Amino acid sequence: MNLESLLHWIYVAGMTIGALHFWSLSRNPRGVPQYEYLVAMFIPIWSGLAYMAMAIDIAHYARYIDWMVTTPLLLLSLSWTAMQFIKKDWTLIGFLMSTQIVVITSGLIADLSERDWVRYLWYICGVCAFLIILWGIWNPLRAKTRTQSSELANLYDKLVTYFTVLWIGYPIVWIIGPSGFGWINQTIDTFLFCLLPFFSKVGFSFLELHGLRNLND
Amino acid sequence: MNLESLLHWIYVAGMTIGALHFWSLSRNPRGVPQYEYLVAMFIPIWSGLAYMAMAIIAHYARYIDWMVTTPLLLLSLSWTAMQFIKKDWTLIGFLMSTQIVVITSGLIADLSERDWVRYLWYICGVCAFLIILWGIWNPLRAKTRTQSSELANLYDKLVTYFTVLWIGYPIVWIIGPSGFGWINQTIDTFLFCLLPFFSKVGFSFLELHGLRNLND
Ligand SMILES: *C/C=C(C)/C=C/C=C(C)/C=C/C1=C(C)CCCC1(C)C
Ligand SMILES: *C/C=C(C)/C=C/C=C(C)/C=C/C1=C(C)CCCC1(C)C
Repeated sequence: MNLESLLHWIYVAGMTIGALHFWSLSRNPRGVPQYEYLVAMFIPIWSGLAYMAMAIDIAHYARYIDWMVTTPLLLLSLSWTAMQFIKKDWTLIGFLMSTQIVVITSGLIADLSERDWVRYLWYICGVCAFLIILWGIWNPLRAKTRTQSSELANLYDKLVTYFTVLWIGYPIVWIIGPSGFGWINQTIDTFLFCLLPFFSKVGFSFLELHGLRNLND
Repeated sequence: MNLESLLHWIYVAGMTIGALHFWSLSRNPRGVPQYEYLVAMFIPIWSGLAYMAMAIIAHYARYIDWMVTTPLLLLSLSWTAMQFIKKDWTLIGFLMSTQIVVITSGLIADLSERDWVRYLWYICGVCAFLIILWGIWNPLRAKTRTQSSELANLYDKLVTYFTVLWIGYPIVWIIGPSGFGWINQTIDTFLFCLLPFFSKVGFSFLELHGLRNLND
């Protein structure tokens, strides 16, 4: 077992404990609907299985297949929270989910590219889609909370802030590592791509679910 | 000049004449707002330039064309569906983004070494495309039911035409060198010249003349 494998196995253990936690919470719901629990549970399982694949073995192909599914589901969870006590705006949800899939596919195309100028344009394409996500979660998604209580609005702000900080991390780590400028080697890059998603997948959903449970009482 | 190059140049001239026509119509608009003309003009210009580049993976620029023109085509279709009502921009964005997923999936599929990987990405693109088809036939179609039956009937003809052509793309892809290889690159190129002509000039021609005739 090499270092990358070990980091991946640790991440797999992390996902496993978070999903069990979310499962445990789902059994004593405290006013939180089951669909929120189930998505919160599915995210780390999907990511867990993708990382397990890498642990058993372009580099880290499975990382993209993880993101293909987990990142729109994370936006779904964020969107459910913003609209917790109102009608769910499904086309807004759909907008955010699909735009986020463009970010990931752009990243993958970028990483599959042999010419540097092409690689970076696809990266920029990914960043642009990501900027639309950030505009989306800070403006129209955020305005949905204004018709609801300030407890919910405050919870959202905390969640969207935590969400934003972590998500900005991905394009940065991508571009400083072997896929981009090569300022860091693959093993350190893998390490950051374990630490960052643990907080995005377990950390975020943990704050989401506990926030919603305390808000209900 | 070889055969594909000639086909791409004929396509360029096709795009050029379509773009001039729509520009000409915009000067006597008949109640059709300028933004609909401008998108109708932009589509074949973008496509023409991508094909011009090709005339001067195989056919990369074909995807870069699609990256832009297919969501713009969905923008036009949407504007038509909501011609005499408030624009549902989140519905528009959903269709536009989902359509970009179709194209990026298509490209990733075409970039894939392993066959099983190629085909899964193809399937993913087909799934996103199925969601587009559901979108244009259901929530987008429902927008027309609040408006006049003349508009509703026009949309019905337009969405049918739109749907028929768009189904051709995943077919032409899979039967050519990117898929099963039932047809060579030259014939594949020929189809990828015919189909877009009808999707870009044909559809916008029917959209614009349909809306103008509806207003009188
Ligand atoms: C659990 C995993 C998460 C939340 C991953 C998020 C990943 C991103 C926000 C990736 C963004 C990228 C760009 C904005 C530019 C292209 C490169 C990507 C895919 C790393
Ligand atoms: C002017 C060009 C147009 C309207 C192109 C449309 C292209 C498609 C609808 C392509 C669809 C595909 C799939 C559904 C599966 C993946 C392969 C593609 C990209 C050919």
